[PDB]
Amino acid sequence: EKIVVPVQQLDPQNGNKDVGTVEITESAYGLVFTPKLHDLAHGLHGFHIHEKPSCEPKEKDGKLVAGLGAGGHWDPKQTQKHGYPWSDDAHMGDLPALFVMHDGSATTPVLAPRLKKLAEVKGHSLMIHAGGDNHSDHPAPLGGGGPRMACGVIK
Amino acid sequence: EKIVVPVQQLDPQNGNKDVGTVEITESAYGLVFTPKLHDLAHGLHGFHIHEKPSCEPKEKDGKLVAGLGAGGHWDPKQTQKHGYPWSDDAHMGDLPALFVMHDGSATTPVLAPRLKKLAEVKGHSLMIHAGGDNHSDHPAPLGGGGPRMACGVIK
Ligand SMILES: [Cu+2]
Ligand SMILES: [Cu+2]
Ligand SMILES: [Zn+2]
Ligand SMILES: [Zn+2]
Repeated sequence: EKIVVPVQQLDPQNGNKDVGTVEITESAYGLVFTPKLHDLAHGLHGFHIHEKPSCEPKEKDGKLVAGLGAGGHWDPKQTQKHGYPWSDDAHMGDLPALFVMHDGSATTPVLAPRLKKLAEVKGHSLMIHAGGDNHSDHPAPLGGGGPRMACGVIK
Repeated sequence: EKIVVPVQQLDPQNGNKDVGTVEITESAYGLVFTPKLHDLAHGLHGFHIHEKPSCEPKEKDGKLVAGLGAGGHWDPKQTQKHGYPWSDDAHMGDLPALFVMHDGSATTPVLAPRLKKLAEVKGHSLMIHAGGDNHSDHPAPLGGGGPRMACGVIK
């Protein structure tokens, strides 16, 4: 079985747009995230589980900012460090980056070896960023994902 | 402790070009392959350990085939099935696909959770294909990777 996460491209002004789903399954080596997404910007994108079960915007420094309602990276073990999916020093929410092909589709599965059971990711959000992910806070915070492009709540 | 694998772009007629290295390290969750490659074709490429410690071409039907001296996918258990990096029913050498950015660089690390110690992969080859990898023999054999584009021997 699979958790089916509906994902939307975020637009706080005009309303989110559906871009498909990400399926989460259990493998013998951890949780697999299998995207079935469309109409996204081509490239490799930061892909993380964020703390709050929300994809809503929040105002910050006078701005209505996409996805801020999700809070920060999911970090139950309180490492306070963005890092690699296979590093025990990194946020539990840190997943391998997600590849979107030329035609805007994403169908390449990725493994989160530190996550072991479907139950454990529910009540959090799944975030796809505009930027990539160097799995460090240096030199850009949170791997340089930057803006929150697409998001779905894990239920 | 690491293995540094020198990688060459394969051209049996005009000569193989040095395109960098891939560093293999041990993580708490299996082997991590960290590429440091340049001047490769952009996109997502099939990435596997092949059986033989060779990147040499081999004649077939009167023509040299790039990388054919590497033999098939490394499959010590003789599953005879191309599959996911996280599936125990798949070739032991099946790694996550390798992403090359538009500038020709590959620097995105990937985890092979079924591989646990550096000793396991010594005496084999590391292959990068022209095509991608859907982690099945359906609809295309060996994930659709097709031609052998770059290769290094793991020592
Ligand atoms: Cu994020
Ligand atoms: Cu191969
Ligand atoms: Zn993080
Ligand atoms: Zn294979």
